[PDB]
Amino acid sequence: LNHGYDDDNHDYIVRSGERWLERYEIDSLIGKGSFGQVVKAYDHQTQELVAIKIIKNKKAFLNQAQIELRLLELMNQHDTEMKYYIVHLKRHFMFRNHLCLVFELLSYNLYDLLRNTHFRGVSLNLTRKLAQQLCTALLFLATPELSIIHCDLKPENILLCNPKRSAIKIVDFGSSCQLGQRIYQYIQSRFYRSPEVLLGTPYDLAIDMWSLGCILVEMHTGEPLFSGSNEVDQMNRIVEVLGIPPAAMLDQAPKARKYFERLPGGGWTLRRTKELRKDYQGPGTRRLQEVLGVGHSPADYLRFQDLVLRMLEYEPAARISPLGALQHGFFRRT
Ligand SMILES: COc1cc(N2CCN(C)CC2)ccc1Nc1nccc(-c2cn(C)c3cnccc23)n1
Ligand SMILES: [Mn+2]
Ligand SMILES: [Mn+2]
Ligand SMILES: [Mn+2]
Repeated sequence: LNHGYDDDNHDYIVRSGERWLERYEIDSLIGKGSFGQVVKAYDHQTQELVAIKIIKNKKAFLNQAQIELRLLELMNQHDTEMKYYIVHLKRHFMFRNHLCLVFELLSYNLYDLLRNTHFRGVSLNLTRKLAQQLCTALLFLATPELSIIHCDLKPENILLCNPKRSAIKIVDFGSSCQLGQRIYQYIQSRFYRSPEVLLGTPYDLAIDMWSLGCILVEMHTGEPLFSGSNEVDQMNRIVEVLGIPPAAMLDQAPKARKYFERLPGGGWTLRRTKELRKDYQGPGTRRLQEVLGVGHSPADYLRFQDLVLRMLEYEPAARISPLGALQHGFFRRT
């Protein structure tokens, strides 16, 4: 607790109506997370609402947000069209021992959109609109000069610009890194965590595409595709849909043995611990066709499933690229 401004988690104690810097009036809490808090604030100088991300008062979180700041400014440097899929940082300042990042205020997040459907999912047409924008934001991050791995793609970090419009932007580069410059082994939110991160292998921009494949299914069905309770359970649920990962991946995977075991002359198989639910039927027995259930032709559903399976390829080299996804027949008349 610093002068009484911080709670026990080193989060700033948000008080509605408080005035900061004789400029910002705090209205309400938007969200909490590992990083800290996001608040809705009124900028009295410009007479506009903003969102303010208040980083936790910890050396570690302060240090990690230096990176997030640098990456946000990098993504704003040039006059590109693609950069407008990113919520852009208006400014940053220090306030009572907290680094504060000011963003344009958006309306709500993709989890809110799903809850408004009673978690039944959105139409295939809206899933398509959202997916093509998300693929484009990934194409942008893959630009060589950026080479940014978002590392925390998930519904909470995908915001709708306007309540009656399907435009989206992405937020939360607080765990992002650039290619090769990976600096954490336990990354991504668990439901959206890729096999290579689960397996401890070197990861690259493809981990975001894995997340995106998970998200598109959730958008359509209303529910997370792989809602694991821990990493072993996360692997188990992935394997139940997509089968055993390829031997070339498991052979070079430091944590292969956390989930899998070797059969003499039988390759790799899932370790059968008590973490496995009793009704578990085997690898690939929860077909994606049945998860999806029974612009909306049955051919459109088959194209959607095809795109999702290319996003959920185990081998990152084999997983569809942002450009490949954009050229996929799910989106394109040709
Ligand atoms: C009223 O505005 C919002 C309301 C909500 N909520 C979410 C809960 N439901 C129940 C209500 C609606 C969610 C987002 C917004 N707006 C908004 N606009 C800009 C940035 C951010 C932002 C969110 N996150 C996780 C971030 C992480 N890093 C940086 C920036 C952000 N959020
Ligand atoms: Mn700056
Ligand atoms: Mn995050
Ligand atoms: Mn459903």
